[PDB]
Amino acid sequence: AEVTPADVAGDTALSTISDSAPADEASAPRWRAHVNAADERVKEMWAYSPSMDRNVPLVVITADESAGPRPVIYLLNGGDGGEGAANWVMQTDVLDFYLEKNVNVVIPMEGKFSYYTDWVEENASLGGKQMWETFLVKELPGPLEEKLNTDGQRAIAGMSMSATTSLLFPQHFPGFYDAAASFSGCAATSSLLPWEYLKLTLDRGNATPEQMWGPRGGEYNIYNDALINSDKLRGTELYVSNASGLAGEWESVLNQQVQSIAMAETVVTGGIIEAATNKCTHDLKAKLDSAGIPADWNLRPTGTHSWGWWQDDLRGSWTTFARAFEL
Ligand SMILES: OC[C@H]1O[C@H](O[C@H]2O[C@H](CO)[C@@H](O)[C@H](O)[C@H]2O)[C@H](O)[C@@H](O)[C@@H]1O
Ligand SMILES: *[C@@H](O)[C@H](CCCCC)[C@H](O)CCCCC
Ligand SMILES: [Cl-]
Ligand SMILES: [Cl-]
Ligand SMILES: [Cl-]
Ligand SMILES: [Cl-]
Repeated sequence: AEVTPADVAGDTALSTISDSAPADEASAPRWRAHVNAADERVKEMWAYSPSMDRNVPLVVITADESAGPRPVIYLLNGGDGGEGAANWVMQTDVLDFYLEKNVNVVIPMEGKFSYYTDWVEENASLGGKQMWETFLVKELPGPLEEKLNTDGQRAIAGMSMSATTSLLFPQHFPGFYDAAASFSGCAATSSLLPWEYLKLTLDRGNATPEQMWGPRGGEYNIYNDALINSDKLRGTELYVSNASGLAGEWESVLNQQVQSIAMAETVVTGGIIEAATNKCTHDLKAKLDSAGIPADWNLRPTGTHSWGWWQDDLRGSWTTFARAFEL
């Protein structure tokens, strides 16, 4: 990319990267065993965020030295944030897949129910002050890309809640990202229905969308509406997809009365989630097509599980990334 970390960081106090977890860590994260069993190129790093006063864990797939400096992909988890079991590391072969591609991949393992944005208000249930856009865009790239010896190219990818984030970041900082991948989300956030979809994610973290982006339709909410500001994506290589499934983000790939009742619910909820995302994606495509902004589209049918589609999204988005990075 032509825009450097220092170009977007400006005044911002930068992150400090450590190769070891804080000594005050009480218990080992669930994902640590997965890192420890993967190739030596998969590393656990920790980035201190000055704005949040938080140590953020990162699962990093490092490139080999056979071709020198390589690009970096910032891959975001959904609502889980990497703080539970419903994430890239624990539900997909993300580590093995990218190891073979020879590319740097950085997966933050904190940020549950945050939309990876800068929140207007604090929320103790989510760690207090949330400044994930400042962290991911301004605090982290400079020191981390230096440590990884990247070639100066970068991409942002997100799924579900962070499939809004991966469209907002390149719009907020045009030219910073070479590519952006949005894996099954809703670009719109200020319209009636899209605002209510923010509540599905935020209710799980004891939060409201007003704490995050202020009043619906307000200045900051519109700034964070990726459908309204879709034209600002021009210049970025894009990959937009669908992870339509019955068993969603919560599900990994007793009596027959309760086994059939619970199964009836996933078909219904997965169906409402699929329908909601399908329209959001259709509106974005119509808006980008009308503006002459090209994207790689992976609109898929209803699958058995959403995580099966999300693992397939790592493959699908590789065509966008290989093209944007000239690999
Ligand atoms: O779709 C908009 C509404 O989404 C949430 O509520 C729905 O989902 C809950 C959990 O499955 C149900 O209990 C509830 O009946 C649904 O309406 C959100 O909590 C609402 O505020 C939104 O209007
Ligand atoms: C992620 O696809 C999804 C929210 C997408 C926005 C369109 C509805 C999430 O799984 C659904 C809510 C489950 C609780 C986190
Ligand atoms: Cl250290
Ligand atoms: Cl901490
Ligand atoms: Cl494969
Ligand atoms: Cl609070």
